[PDB]
Amino acid sequence: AEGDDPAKAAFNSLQASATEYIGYAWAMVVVIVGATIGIKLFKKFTSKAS
Amino acid sequence: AEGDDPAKAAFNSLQASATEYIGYAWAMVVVIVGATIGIKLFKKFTSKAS
Amino acid sequence: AEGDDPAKAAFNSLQASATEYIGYAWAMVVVIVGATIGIKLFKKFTSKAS
Amino acid sequence: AEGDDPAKAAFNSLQASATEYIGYAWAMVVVIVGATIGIKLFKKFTSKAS
Amino acid sequence: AEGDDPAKAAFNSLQASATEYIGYAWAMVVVIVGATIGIKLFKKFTSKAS
Amino acid sequence: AEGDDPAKAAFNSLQASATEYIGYAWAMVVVIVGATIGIKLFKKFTSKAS
Amino acid sequence: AEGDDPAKAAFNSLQASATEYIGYAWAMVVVIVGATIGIKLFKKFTSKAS
Amino acid sequence: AEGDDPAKAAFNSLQASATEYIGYAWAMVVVIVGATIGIKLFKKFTSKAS
Amino acid sequence: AEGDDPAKAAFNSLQASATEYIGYAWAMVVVIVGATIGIKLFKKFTSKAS
Amino acid sequence: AEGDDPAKAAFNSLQASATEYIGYAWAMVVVIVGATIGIKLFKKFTSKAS
Amino acid sequence: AEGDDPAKAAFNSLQASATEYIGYAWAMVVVIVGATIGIKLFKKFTSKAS
Amino acid sequence: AEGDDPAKAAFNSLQASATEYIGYAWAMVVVIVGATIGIKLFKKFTSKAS
Amino acid sequence: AEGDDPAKAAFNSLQASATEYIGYAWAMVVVIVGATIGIKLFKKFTSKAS
Amino acid sequence: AEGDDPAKAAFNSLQASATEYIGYAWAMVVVIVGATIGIKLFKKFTSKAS
Amino acid sequence: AEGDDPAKAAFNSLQASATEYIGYAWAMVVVIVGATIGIKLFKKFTSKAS
Amino acid sequence: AEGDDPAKAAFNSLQASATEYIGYAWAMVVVIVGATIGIKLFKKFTSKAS
Amino acid sequence: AEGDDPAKAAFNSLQASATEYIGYAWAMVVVIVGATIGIKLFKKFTSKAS
Amino acid sequence: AEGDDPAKAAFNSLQASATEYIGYAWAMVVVIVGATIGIKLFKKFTSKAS
Amino acid sequence: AEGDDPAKAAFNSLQASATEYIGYAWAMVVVIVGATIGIKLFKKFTSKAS
Amino acid sequence: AEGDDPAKAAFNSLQASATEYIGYAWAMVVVIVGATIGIKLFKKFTSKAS
Amino acid sequence: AEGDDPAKAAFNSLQASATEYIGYAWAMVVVIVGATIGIKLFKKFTSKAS
Amino acid sequence: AEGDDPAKAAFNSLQASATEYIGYAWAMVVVIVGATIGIKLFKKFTSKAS
Amino acid sequence: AEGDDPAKAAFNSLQASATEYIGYAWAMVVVIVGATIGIKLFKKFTSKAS
Amino acid sequence: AEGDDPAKAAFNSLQASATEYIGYAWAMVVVIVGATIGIKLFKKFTSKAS
Amino acid sequence: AEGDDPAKAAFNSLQASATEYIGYAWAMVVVIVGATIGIKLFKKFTSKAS
Amino acid sequence: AEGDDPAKAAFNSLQASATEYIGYAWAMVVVIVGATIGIKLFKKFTSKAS
Amino acid sequence: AEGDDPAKAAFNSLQASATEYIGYAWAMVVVIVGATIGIKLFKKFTSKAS
Amino acid sequence: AEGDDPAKAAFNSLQASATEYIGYAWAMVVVIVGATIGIKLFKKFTSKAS
Amino acid sequence: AEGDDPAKAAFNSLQASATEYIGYAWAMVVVIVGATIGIKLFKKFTSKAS
Amino acid sequence: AEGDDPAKAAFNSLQASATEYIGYAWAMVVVIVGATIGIKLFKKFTSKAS
Amino acid sequence: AEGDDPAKAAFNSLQASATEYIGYAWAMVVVIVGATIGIKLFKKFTSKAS
Amino acid sequence: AEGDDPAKAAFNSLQASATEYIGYAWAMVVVIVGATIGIKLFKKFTSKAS
Amino acid sequence: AEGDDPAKAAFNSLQASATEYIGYAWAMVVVIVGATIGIKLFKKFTSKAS
Amino acid sequence: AEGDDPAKAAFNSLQASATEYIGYAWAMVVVIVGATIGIKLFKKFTSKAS
Amino acid sequence: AEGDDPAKAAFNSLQASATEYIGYAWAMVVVIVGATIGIKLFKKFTSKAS
Repeated sequence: AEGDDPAKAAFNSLQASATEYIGYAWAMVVVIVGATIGIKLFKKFTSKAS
Repeated sequence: AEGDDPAKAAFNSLQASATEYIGYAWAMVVVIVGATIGIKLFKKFTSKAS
Repeated sequence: AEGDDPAKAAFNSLQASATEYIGYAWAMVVVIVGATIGIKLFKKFTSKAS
Repeated sequence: AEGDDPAKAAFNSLQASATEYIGYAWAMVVVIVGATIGIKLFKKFTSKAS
Repeated sequence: AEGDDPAKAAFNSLQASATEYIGYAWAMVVVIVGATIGIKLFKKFTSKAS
Repeated sequence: AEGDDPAKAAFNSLQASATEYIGYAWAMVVVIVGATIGIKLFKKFTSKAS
Repeated sequence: AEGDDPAKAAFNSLQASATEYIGYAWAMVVVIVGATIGIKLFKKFTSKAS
Repeated sequence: AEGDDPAKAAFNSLQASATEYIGYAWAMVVVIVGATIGIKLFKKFTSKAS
Repeated sequence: AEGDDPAKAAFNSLQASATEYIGYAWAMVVVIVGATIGIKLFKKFTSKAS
Repeated sequence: AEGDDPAKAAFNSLQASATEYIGYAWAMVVVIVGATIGIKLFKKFTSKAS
Repeated sequence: AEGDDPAKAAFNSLQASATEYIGYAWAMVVVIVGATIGIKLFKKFTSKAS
Repeated sequence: AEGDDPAKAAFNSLQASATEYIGYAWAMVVVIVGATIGIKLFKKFTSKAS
Repeated sequence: AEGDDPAKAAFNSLQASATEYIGYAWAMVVVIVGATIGIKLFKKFTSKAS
Repeated sequence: AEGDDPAKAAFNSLQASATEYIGYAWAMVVVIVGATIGIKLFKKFTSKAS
Repeated sequence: AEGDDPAKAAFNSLQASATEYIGYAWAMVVVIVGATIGIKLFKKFTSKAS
Repeated sequence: AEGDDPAKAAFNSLQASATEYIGYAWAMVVVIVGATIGIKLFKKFTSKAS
Repeated sequence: AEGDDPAKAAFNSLQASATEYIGYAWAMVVVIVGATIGIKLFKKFTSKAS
Repeated sequence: AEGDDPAKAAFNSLQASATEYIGYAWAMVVVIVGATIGIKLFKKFTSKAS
Repeated sequence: AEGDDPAKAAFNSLQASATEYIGYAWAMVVVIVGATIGIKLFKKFTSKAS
Repeated sequence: AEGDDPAKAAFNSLQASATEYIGYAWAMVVVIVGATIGIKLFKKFTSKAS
Repeated sequence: AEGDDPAKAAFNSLQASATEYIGYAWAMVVVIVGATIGIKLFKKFTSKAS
Repeated sequence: AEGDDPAKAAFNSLQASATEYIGYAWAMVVVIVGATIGIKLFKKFTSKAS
Repeated sequence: AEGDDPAKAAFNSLQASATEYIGYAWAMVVVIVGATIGIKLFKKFTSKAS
Repeated sequence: AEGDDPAKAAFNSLQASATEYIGYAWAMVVVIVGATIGIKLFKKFTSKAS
Repeated sequence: AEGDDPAKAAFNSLQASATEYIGYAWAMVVVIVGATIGIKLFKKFTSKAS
Repeated sequence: AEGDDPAKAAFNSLQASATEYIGYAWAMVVVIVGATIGIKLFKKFTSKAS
Repeated sequence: AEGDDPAKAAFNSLQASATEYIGYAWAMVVVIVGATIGIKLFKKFTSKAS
Repeated sequence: AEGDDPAKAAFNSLQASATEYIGYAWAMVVVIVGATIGIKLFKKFTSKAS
Repeated sequence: AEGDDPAKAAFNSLQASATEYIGYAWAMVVVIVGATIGIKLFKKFTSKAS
Repeated sequence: AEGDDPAKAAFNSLQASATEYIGYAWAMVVVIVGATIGIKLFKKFTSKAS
Repeated sequence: AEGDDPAKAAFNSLQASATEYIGYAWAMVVVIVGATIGIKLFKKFTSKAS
Repeated sequence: AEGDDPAKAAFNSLQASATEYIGYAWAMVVVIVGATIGIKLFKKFTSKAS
Repeated sequence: AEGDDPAKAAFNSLQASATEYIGYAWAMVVVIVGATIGIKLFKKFTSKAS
Repeated sequence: AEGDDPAKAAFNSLQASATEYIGYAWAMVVVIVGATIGIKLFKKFTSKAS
Repeated sequence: AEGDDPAKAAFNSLQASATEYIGYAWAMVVVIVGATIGIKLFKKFTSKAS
């Protein structure tokens, strides 16, 4: 019974896929923010150096 | 009489299946919202840090 | 009933995430203001020393 | 859990970047003030020598 | 008759769920605004202190 | 009703934060002006003593 | 209200500083004039003794 | 609550920085005036000796 | 008919909420401007006293 | 004749059910809009207070 | 209507603050000029006595 | 014929409802803009008074 | 038609608010200039009296 | 229109203040010259009496 | 109005100071001339006695 | 055909509304600039009078 | 033959009904757009007036 | 077209305001120079009379 | 055949309607931009005149 | 085609508006500089006449 | 092009104003020197006549 | 144009003031020389009578 | 095939429209900068002429 | 056999109809996008011209 | 490509404007210095002739 | 089998269409950014030249 | 399994694209800041050389 | 028995077809996202470069 | 792959545009400083020649 | 990592530029003071030779 | 690199201008002193010849 | 280049003015000494004739 | 912490520079006074030897 | 507080310096008068011995 | 470090210039006194020979 439901196999597969793509989502936005705010901070440097 | 109706057995089986898939529905959307809003909050960080 | 709602678990998780990122937001802006105004005060020194 | 949040990795990276650029900000303004006030003091010499 | 309608039981259940999630919505946005505007006010400090 | 609005709790919290940071703003600018004008007055001494 | 204004505390502090430096200004110029005119009067002696 | 506000930590840090740079401001202008007026007084000597 | 429309009850509720938050908006900005311009006027004092 | 038609009894029953569920529909959407726009107005506060 | 505008309350508050700081501005400059010109007049004495 | 169409009765009812909610829409946005721009104009005051 | 537009009522209200705050703007800057230039003229006195 | 301009009221006020301080300027310099030249004339007496 | 101007209080104070120092100027030069011409007259005696 | 299109009636109505609100936009900004620049010009007076 | 077909009578009846409901459709959407865009244009006013 | 532009009405209004304040600027500086140089010329008298 | 297809008649009718509403779209946005940018340019005037 | 684009009509209209407001910008600043520098030159007169 | 630049019109106007005030500067200093040196020459007479 | 320049009115006023004070300068020095040389001539008498 | 795609015809049409509006964008901003910086340079003249 | 199947005649007829309506679909959407994006590009102009 | 950039046309136009206004700047300051130093040299004459 | 599936022919056709429209998407946005940022850089010129 | 997910191939492709455009972002802003601050430093030269 | 069921042959055939079309679905959406987000990232470049 | 990215072509184009406008920025500010400081040095001449 | 940050390359470039312009600043002011004080010393010669 | 910096070209140009104006400064003061002291020496002749 | 510097034209003009006023200085002092010493020599006659 | 502040390093550097230039100031004025008063004393010799 | 003011330390230092230089002033003038009058008295001897 | 300070190079240059001009000062006054006292001694001859 338990574990024999194809729906559960599909669900778990989608859970794995979601987890992966969440890793992608965080990985991507971390790269985006890293560069974006990094440059912003460099812009703040030029302000502080004024 | 009561409990001897195949329709009731089918109904109860579908109720169990529904309950399970509701667990799946909540589990999935919790994962989705968790990551989605979590990143959104991180985006709010970058706003607040500006 | 109470505490068995996946939505509450998700909410509390987001509350924890928000709190963390608020710590990040304050930590960041404190660093920014610290340096920014610190240099500004040094600029005020050069004014006062004139 | 703790330390496994990509947001923290991004935050810490931005903290390092900020610290660096703060070093740049101070380094720059020290050079600017050094020369600026140094010459000013030389101008004060010419006043005192009058 | 009145109170025996499953639709009413469902409705009331959804009303309770909505009320809860409204509490979540306000709780969340209060936290967000609290930190967001709090930092903004700190930024206003640095302006006023200039 | 009155006092049960999360918005009011947030507002009052921001009012407290603002009041605090106003104290900071005045405290800071008083220190700045104190030293700035104090030295200016000392410069006025050197003028009057000429 | 009255007396609770940081601006008043700053003002009074500057008034005290000014008063002090006025004491310095008079003290200095009295010393300067004392010697300056004292010698001048001695020069007037040498004239009268001629 | 009290003392747990990052803004207060930043404020106090800036207060320390300001105090230091005020020490610098006074130290500098004292050196400037010392030499400036000292020479002026020497010039007054040459006047009195005339 | 008139007054029996849930939409009107909702509208009036939102009108009350808006009015309240308008009170908050004015209250907040009055506090902000009060301190901001108050300090500005104190800065104008230091200018006029120069 | 008139009133003896089972179809009319069914119709009237459905009319009552519809009316009830319309009450539910308005009740629900009023709650939704109340909170939704209420928070929106609070967001407008934070804008106006900026 | 008239007198119920927070802007008027803020304005009047700023008018009071301005008036006070004007008193400070005059008070300060009167002290400055008093001593400054007073010494100048004493310098004029030493001229007239020459 | 004309006026006996239930669709017309429904249409006219919806036209009345729309007209009402249009009154609500204008009433709301007038309140929003009133406060929003009113404060903005007060902000313009503080600019003009600078 | 004419005069029945909520937008006109809002506009006229904003026109009244603007006019008021213009009165505030002029009132404030007149006070500022009055004292500022008044003291300046007193400074011109001390120049003319030199 | 004419006479309703706050700028004119401010201007006229400054004109009155200027006129007053001009009276002060002349009054002061008349006193200064009176004594200064009066003594000078007495010095001319001692020359003529030689 | 009249008599409430700090500038007038300062002016009158300077007038008193000037008057005093004029007394000093005359007192001093009277002493100087007294002795100077007195001796000169004694020198005229020695001439007349020759 | 031509003129019988409800869309044209709606369009023309919106054109009239736009024209009106354009009148409002110009009327408002003229008032704003009038006062803003008027005061600015008064500030230019105080500069020219310095 | 022609015109004796009940289907044609039904068709023409449906054509009349459609035409009517098209009038309703345009009438409704004109009202909706009128208010919707009218307010939008008022929002554009507040933008242009900024 | 020509003359119907609110911008032109605003411009012309500002031109009138400027012209007025130019009259103020000249009027003020004429008064200032009149007294200032007038006294200077009186000082030149005392020089020429020496 | 060609031209006898009701679909073509409908298509061409929609093409005419689209063309008309495109005229409306351009007409509207031209009016919007005209006023919007026109005022913006007037704002640029006030900048250039500063 | 060419000349039938509403965008071109809008563009040309904005070009005309810009040209006009440029005339205003130059006209205004010429008036400002005229008076400003004119008075400055008069101040240079008083310097040259010293 | 050439001659159409408002800046040139302003420049030429300032050139005329300067030329005039130069005439004033020479006229004034000629009067000053005339009397000053004229009296000096009269003083030289009294020397030569001794 | 000619005669409408406040600078000319100021200039002419200063020319009148100068002329007056020149009259004073000559009047004074004539009195001084009159007595001074008159006594000198009397001293020459006593020489010639020796 | 190639060139028979309506999408390409639409694309090329949009490319032409974009190119035109780019010409407008540059044309406009050139006019804006021309006048803006031109006046700025005239302001630099008045600085250099000071 | 081949070509004698009514189904083929129907199919080919539907293929022709589809092809025609595809031409309509592309023609329509090209017109829609043309105007839609064309205006969008004009909006981009106003952005670039800002 | 080269020479087809509106930015270059604008740049060259500004270069021409700058060159012109530089001519104005030199022309003006030459006139100012000419008269200023010319009179100064005349003052040096009166010194040398003493 | 492989290659005989109409779905594959359709897929490949859509892949070609997508690739083309991607070329359009990049081509368009490159043109947009080119002009947009190009002008922005020209605006940066005017900043750097200030 | 791992590496066979088209989503991963797409993700990695986007990561490469992002990295490239980050290189562009830094490259661009480095060029901008280089020139911007470089000129600023040259402006600081002209200040220090004053 | 097993494998002799036409339904299984049909099922397996549909499984193969599905797998293929899944490959198409992923292939297509990867291309779509690739270009879509790729351009988005380029847009992020232009933001970061601002 | 490398060099086939439209984004790179756009980037390189913007790099060329930036480089050009940097040349403009330096060219302009060199002209400005040249004249500005050149005149300043001429002013220093008049000081040294005093 | 270290040395791979474009910000560091930009910083170091600005440090080199600053150092150069500091050399310019000192070089310039040395030339200015050299001549200025050199002439002053020559003026002191003429005093000592008197 | 070296020699390609517009700042260096500007610097060298200013160095040439300074050198020239230094030549002017010395040339002028030599002429001034020549005549001034030359006449002084002639005055010394008349003393020695007495 | 050489001879195109307005500063040179101004310098040469001042050189001519200086030369002229030197002629005046010598002319004047020659007249003064002529008469002064001439009379002195006549006084020497009366001594020699005694 | 202590000693790690770039501001302190800059301050100490400026203190060293000031001390050096004070040495220069005293060294210079000692040389000036040495020669100046030395010659004065030689002039006193010639007086005493008379 | 008292004694912690750098201004007092500077003042006291200047008081010490003044006292020293007063000692120098008296020491010098005593030497000067000693020799000067001593020789004068010797000259009186030669008179008395005649 | 030591010897690399442009200020030292300037100082030493001024020291050399001062030394030279001191040589000039002594050389000149020696010539003046030589002739002046030489003639005085010749006058003493004529006294002794009487």
